[PDB]
Amino acid sequence: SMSYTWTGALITPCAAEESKLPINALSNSLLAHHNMVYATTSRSAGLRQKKVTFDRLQVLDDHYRDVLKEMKAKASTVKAKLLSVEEACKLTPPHSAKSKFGYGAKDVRNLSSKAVNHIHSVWKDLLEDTVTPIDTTIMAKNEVFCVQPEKGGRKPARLIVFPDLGVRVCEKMALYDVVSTLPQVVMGSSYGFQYSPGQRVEFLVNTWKSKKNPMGFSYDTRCFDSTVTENDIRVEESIYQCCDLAPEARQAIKSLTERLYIGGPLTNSKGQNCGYRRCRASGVLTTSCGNTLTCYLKASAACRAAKLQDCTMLVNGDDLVVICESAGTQEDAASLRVFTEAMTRYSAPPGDPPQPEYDLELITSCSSNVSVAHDASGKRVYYLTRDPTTPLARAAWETARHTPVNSWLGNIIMYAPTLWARMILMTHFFSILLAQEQLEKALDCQIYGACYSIEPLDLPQIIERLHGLSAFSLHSYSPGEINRVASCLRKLGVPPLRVWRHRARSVRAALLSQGGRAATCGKYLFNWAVK
Amino acid sequence: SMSYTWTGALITPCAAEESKLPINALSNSLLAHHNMVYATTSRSAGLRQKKVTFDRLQVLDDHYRDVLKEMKAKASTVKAKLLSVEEACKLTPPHSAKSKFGYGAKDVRNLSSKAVNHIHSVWKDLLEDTVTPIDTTIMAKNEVFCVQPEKGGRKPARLIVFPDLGVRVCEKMALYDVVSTLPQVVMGSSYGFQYSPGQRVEFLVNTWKSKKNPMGFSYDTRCFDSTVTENDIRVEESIYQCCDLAPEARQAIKSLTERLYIGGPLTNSKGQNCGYRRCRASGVLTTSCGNTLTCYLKASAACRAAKLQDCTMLVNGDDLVVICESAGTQEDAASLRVFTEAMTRYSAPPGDPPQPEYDLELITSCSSNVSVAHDASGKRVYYLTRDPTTPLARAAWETARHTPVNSWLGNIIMYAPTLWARMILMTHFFSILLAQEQLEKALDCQIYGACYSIEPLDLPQIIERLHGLSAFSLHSYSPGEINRVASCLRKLGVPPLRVWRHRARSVRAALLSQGGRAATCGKYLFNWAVK
Repeated sequence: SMSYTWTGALITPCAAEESKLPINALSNSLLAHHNMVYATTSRSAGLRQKKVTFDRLQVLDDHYRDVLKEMKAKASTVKAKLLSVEEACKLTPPHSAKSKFGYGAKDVRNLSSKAVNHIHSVWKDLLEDTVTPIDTTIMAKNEVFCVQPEKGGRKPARLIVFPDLGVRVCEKMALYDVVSTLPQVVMGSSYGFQYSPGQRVEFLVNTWKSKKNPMGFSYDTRCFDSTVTENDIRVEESIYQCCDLAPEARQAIKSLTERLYIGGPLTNSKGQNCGYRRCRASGVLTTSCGNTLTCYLKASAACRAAKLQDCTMLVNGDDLVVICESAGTQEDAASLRVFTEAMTRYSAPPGDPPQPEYDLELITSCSSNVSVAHDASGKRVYYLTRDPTTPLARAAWETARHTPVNSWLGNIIMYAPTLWARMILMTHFFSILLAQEQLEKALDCQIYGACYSIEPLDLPQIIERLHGLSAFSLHSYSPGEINRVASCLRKLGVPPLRVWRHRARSVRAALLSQGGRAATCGKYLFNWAVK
Repeated sequence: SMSYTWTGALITPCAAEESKLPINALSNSLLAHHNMVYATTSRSAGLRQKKVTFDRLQVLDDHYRDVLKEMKAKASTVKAKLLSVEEACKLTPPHSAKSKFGYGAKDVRNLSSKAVNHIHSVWKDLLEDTVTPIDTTIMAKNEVFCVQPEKGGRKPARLIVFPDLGVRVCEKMALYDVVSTLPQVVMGSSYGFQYSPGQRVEFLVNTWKSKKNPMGFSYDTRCFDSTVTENDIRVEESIYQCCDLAPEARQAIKSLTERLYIGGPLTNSKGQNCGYRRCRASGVLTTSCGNTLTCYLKASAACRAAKLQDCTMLVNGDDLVVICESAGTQEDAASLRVFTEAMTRYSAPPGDPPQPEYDLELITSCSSNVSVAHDASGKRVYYLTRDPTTPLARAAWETARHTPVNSWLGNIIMYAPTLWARMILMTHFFSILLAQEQLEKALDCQIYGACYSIEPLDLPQIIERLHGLSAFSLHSYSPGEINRVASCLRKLGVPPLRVWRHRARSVRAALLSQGGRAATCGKYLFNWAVK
């Protein structure tokens, strides 16, 4: 079946779509090559549509079936409860899309009459009608990136398909408790979302050291969401069904998969029919869970097909990393291909061919990799890093706009231990916060799903609880890490690491002298700044 | 063991405390005998303290033990998950008490740095330290009532003991999922909170008709909270422990019961040691669950001790109603006494001696009773009512005050089918809403725990969903109900039912003419007003 079937209708935007990075004298202070940072818009839609639209031919085998039966077996040990309309409401995110029926997120979070009522009926309908395809709207996501000449350079806006607040809350009622527990029960340590940056590192590093001759590789599937077959979606349902669920939950889950998950009609921000979807929707409660489950199912069977030894997989979304015992370089190269052969057979073709890695640091999963540094006492400390291009590009942008989302603050927290987050992000922004008076002003920062209200003067406490303290005194970064960062900076036209060391020196001072709490930041976040 | 040991420290207030009822053109228009409506204050504290302070001598027997083992057996079929700090935060009520550590409810609901951090440590402490008695503050609740020389008029302010935001959220993390599921699994249909007003009526009426010669009685325990023994609290814990829980959950539950539930130090709003508690705290997540469980345990064993036939119990808090087969009037009178004899033996002495009832309407549980009326087609319709004194008194007060909760709106919704809620509350307030312009202005109304933001123009939809429609066309109220209401009004000095019929007539008109939505109210809420 075709992943999508479109219809002349254009995927229209809903507000002003920014294209170029705004020219700020302060942003220039961090990014001079602004003509390399761009945001995606509806205009790319067409390009995107051609990338995600194709026929899927899936063929399963015993490897697949055995893994699936094994999974169901474990799913059958799970018990999940229905959430009440109210609970499901208190769990809906603060800035979700308003509903086409007169109410928004605030309204939901407040248990307003309008919302609560609508939900209830939307719920009564799921239960009573289990066939009418549910409506979803398709949009072109606006995300900031940096040009990459080595290839197409500019990437076409991502496409997001979502069902509508009312329904979206009903999903929670029916699957919130499942989407949670179930993934981790089925794949144990393989379920990536259970780990924090450091626990991820700890799990990867321990697994790596557990092989006599470790070989690892990340596998990237081409437009994973579009590779998901109705078969896949139904298989997910069967697994969810193996759980001990309330009768009403079963009805909704079945109904939701037939009326939404399996696929459905796509419609404009203008209201016109845009086409039909026959693959995964990106905007449903079930997306991450289903993708993890499916990616894991396929990958497991593919591993068995390639006869990989001591496989250990880490799966997040469509994101997948495998680590095993090397059978020899030539032997691994063949394995990989058989792996990817079976993988595409399962309808999960690769984007760029997987390459075997023998150097843990060179393995990138979830856009990140493991690296080494040393702590004060001088011991080895493994932390998680990533190329800083995107975090920087976005840092820039969010410096030249109010942008209600502080991705920068997110990276400062998630990558606190890293060389770049410490010397640049922290410096650069604690700079602006000192300049202005907004040092006590909380900021909305999104991370691990949730949206937090973070007070800058709390970073020390957060970072400590997240990474340990080592994070305030790490040094001697791997030559490769240091090299990549420095490189990245030239490309983006940002001040060199030595300049930041300076800007930090003052920051540490202006802060240390400005009080106690702020001093505490100066002491910890910038302890490295001076000796 | 003494329920409390005080220490000459006064239970101090926290703000201003209104005692007398405020008047105005509007309030007198609904209540003329204002000198009968009063609010409780810290001043009654002393009286209250003497009422709740006494020694408890509990003695158990096989009846108790058999029911307890039966309960555990069912509890052992329950699986409960830990909530994450974030989830527990999104579940904390909007206007809870601020924390003595720099953050409030809004802060918690927003996942602010300050709160999230504190919680985490509060949680790490519960796990690590399982003995230090946790601190709780004691207050004097301010509630509105109507005088009644029926007994020693004027009731002393209720006392509330609570642990503090941080801890309070940790309770949710550990027991939210338990406190939910567990109660209903153990006592099936006996668990009262599972029923809506109508389902309660349906459950009572069905049970009543199921006996050849029904006999029913509500049992009121004297200051139930103070009758709970450490034994009782530990027994609760053992039951919670029978569940399939995460290791961390067990640690916290055990810790919380030893450091909080079991008992602890009480302290002023000023900060001074007020005394020590050795019984149930009124302000913990565990109160309602524990009370239901314990009340049910004792009651069941007491029922067996009294050899009651076909017992069926409905338990809410400390609230208890039993319905059984009558063994004869004289035979039942004896049974009751043996029941209450065994009940006090279990440390649950009666306030006012229980009296056997043979007329379902005369049985009041949860401050309510079942009553009959007829719908449009003329069929019999059973609904739930209660004496309107308190709802009226409070309706008055809240008319001459802003008040964060529209108790009145709560009663209008919970008792929509009742004669009084319909002819007075609805009329009186839709009146004020028409007078002023606040007809579309949502209002904060508390019900079934939650705090909703209700838009007045939505009552029809809510009432319908809650009661059925019959609620808009019921008539021919039992003579006793009509009698009680009318009586109640004279006492409170409120306009007679005929006057309200008039005030309603206009309201129905002013509304019907003012549009569509508002018209819809006029059509439904006031359809009775004119023929």
